[PDB]
Amino acid sequence: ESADLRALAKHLYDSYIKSFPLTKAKARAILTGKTTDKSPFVIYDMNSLMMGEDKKEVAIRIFQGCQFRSVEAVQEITEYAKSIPGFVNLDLNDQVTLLKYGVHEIIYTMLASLMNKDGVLISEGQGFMTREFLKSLRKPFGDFMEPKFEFAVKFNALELDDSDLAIFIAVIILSGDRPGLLNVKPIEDIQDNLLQALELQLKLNHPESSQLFAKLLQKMTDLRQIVTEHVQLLQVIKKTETDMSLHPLLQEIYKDLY
Amino acid sequence: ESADLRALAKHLYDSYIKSFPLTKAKARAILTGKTTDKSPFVIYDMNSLMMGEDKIKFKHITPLQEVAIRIFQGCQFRSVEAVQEITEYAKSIPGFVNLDLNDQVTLLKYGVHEIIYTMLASLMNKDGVLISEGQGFMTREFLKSLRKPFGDFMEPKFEFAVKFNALELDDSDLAIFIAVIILSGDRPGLLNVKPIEDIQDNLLQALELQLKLNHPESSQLFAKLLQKMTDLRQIVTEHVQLLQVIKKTELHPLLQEIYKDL
Ligand SMILES: O=S(=O)(Nc1ccc(Sc2nc3cc(Cl)ccc3s2)c(Cl)c1)c1ccc(C(F)(F)F)cc1Cl
Ligand SMILES: O=S(=O)(Nc1ccc(Sc2nc3cc(Cl)ccc3s2)c(Cl)c1)c1ccc(C(F)(F)F)cc1Cl
Ligand SMILES: O=S(=O)(Nc1ccc(Sc2nc3cc(Cl)ccc3s2)c(Cl)c1)c1ccc(C(F)(F)F)cc1Cl
Repeated sequence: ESADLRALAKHLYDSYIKSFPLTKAKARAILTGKTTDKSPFVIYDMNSLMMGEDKKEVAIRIFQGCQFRSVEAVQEITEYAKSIPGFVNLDLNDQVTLLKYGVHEIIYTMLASLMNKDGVLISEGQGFMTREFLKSLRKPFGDFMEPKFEFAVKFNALELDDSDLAIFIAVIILSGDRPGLLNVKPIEDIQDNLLQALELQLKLNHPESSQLFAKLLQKMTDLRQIVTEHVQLLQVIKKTETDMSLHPLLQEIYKDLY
Repeated sequence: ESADLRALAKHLYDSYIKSFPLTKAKARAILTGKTTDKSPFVIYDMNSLMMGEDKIKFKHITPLQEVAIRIFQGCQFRSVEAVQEITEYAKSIPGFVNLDLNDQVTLLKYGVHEIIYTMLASLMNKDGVLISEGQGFMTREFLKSLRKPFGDFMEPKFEFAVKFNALELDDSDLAIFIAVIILSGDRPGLLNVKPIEDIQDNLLQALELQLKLNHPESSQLFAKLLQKMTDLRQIVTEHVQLLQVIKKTELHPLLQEIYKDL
C-alpha cells in the first residue's frame, strides 16, 4: 500500500506548493544567506521601523498587519483544504467546523517557518522584525508573539521540510475531535490515511531522525496551548481597544474559541 | 532489535502487574458483570453514598469529619496512592534510575496526572467508575449532579475515557503506553534530555511493535494513541483550572501537606 501513501504524499506536496507562496525552503533561503537578491530589511527599533515604512500608533498598526495577513492565510489554508482527498465530500457544516478550529493551529505552524531565535520574516520576506522589538511593544501587544517564538524554536528543532509539513498540515485539518463535528467517523478515516502517509513520509525523508513521527504529533499540545493563549489575549484587546475592528472572517473564527 | 522490543514489553507488563493489582482486564470483568466475585456497591445518589460507606471504605480515606468536599478528598487520597504505585513502576523502566536524580523527580511530577487518568479510564465505562479496588461503583450522573464546581471535575474524564476505551487497549498495551508518558523529554526543567528521549524511542518502538502484533486489524492505532497524549495534556490543564477555583473558594495544615500537589 506504500505506493498509495507515497502517491498521496506526492499529491499533498503538490497542492501545498500551489496554495502557499512563501514555502519554508524560500523562507530559509532568505534567513540563511542567499542574500544580495533576497536580503531583508531589518526592524529592531522604532528608528528602523520608520525607515522601513516603505516596502494609529505603532503597536496597533503592527497588529492590523497580522490580521490582514492571517485573513490571507485563512484563504490559502481553505484552498489547500479542499485539495485533501475526501475533504470536500464531507458534510458541509463539518468542513466549516474543521476550518474554524484548524486555521490558527496551521497559521502558527507555518509561521514557524519564517522564524528563528532572533526574529521573523515579514512582508513576504522583504523585512525582518526582531524578537526583542516585538517584545518591547506596550502590553498586551508585547506579549503576543513571544509564545510563538518559544514554540517555533522547539518546533523548527525537528528540521522538517515543506513536503513533511504538507501532510502534517493536512492531519491538523482532518481532526475528528473538534467541537461540534456531526460525523466523526468519516473525518477519522481520512486522517488515518493521512497519519499513515505522514509516518511513512517521515521515515523515508528522515531515515536518521528516530521517532520523528511520534515527536511531531506531540507538538500538537504546544499548538493548542499557543492557540488558547492567543484567544485570551484577543479578549483583553477586545475590551481595552474598542475601536480595534476585526475582519469578519476572523470574527467568525473567534466565535467560540473562548 | 525485534527480540529486544518484544522483551521490554513483557518486562514492563510483568512490572505493571506488580505495581497495579487492579488490572484493566479484571476491572472489565467486574464491569461487564462477567465475574463470580461479589458485585460492587453502586452509589447512584446521596442515600446510597451514606449507605455503602462501610464496605466502600470511605471512612479510611477521610478525616474525622459536606459530601462534595468529602468525595473530593477521597479522590486526593486515591491519587496519592496512585503516585506511589506509578513511582515504583518507573524504577522498572530500563534506564530510568540511571538518569539524573532531578530529572526523575521532574518526569514524575509532570507525568503522574496524565498516567492517573489513563489508568482511571480502565475503571470507567460510559455510566461511571469502579472504586475501592472494585468494591464500589460511583455513577457518572451522581458525580455530575454534585454542586458546583465539583460536578465539573469528572465529566471531562468520562468523555476522554469513553473515547480512549474505544481503542480497546489491554494491560499489555497500556504498560508500554504509560512508560512512554513518563519518559517525555519536553517537561519543564530537565537537565539532560538526551538519555530521556533515547529511552522514549525504545519505548515507542516497543509500543508500535506491540500494537501491530496485538491489534493487526487496527490501522494507525499507534498514531491514534499518540494523539491521546494530546487529549491527556488537555485534561490535566483544565484540571488545574478547576483546582485553582477550589483553592480560591475554600482547613487542616498538616493534612494539606500530604495533598500538596495532585
Ligand atoms: O499572535 S501573532 O504572533 N499573530 C500573527 C498573525 C499573522 C502573522 S503574519 C503571518 N505571516 C505568515 C506567512 C506564512 Cl507563509 C504562513 C503563516 C503566516 S502568519 C504574524 Cl507574524 C503573527 C501577533 C504578534 C504580534 C502582534 C503585535 F505586534 F501587533 F502586537 C500581534 C499578533 Cl496577532
Ligand atoms: O506584513 S507586515 O509587514 N504588515 C505591516 C503593517 C503595518 C506596519 S506599520 C506601518 N506603519 C506605517 C505608517 C506610515 Cl505613515 C507609513 C507606512 C507604515 S508601515 C508594518 Cl511595519 C507592517 C507584518 C509586520 C510584522 C508582523 C509581526 F509583528 F506580527 F511580526 C506581522 C506582519 Cl503581517
Ligand atoms: O479528576 S478526578 O476524575 N480524579 C480521580 C482520582 C481518584 C479516583 S478514585 C476514587 N476512589 C474513591 C473511593 C471512595 Cl470510597 C470515594 C471516592 C473515590 S474517588 C477518581 Cl473516581 C477520580 C475527580 C473526580 C471527581 C471529583 C469530585 F467528586 F470531588 F468532584 C474530584 C476529582 Cl479530583
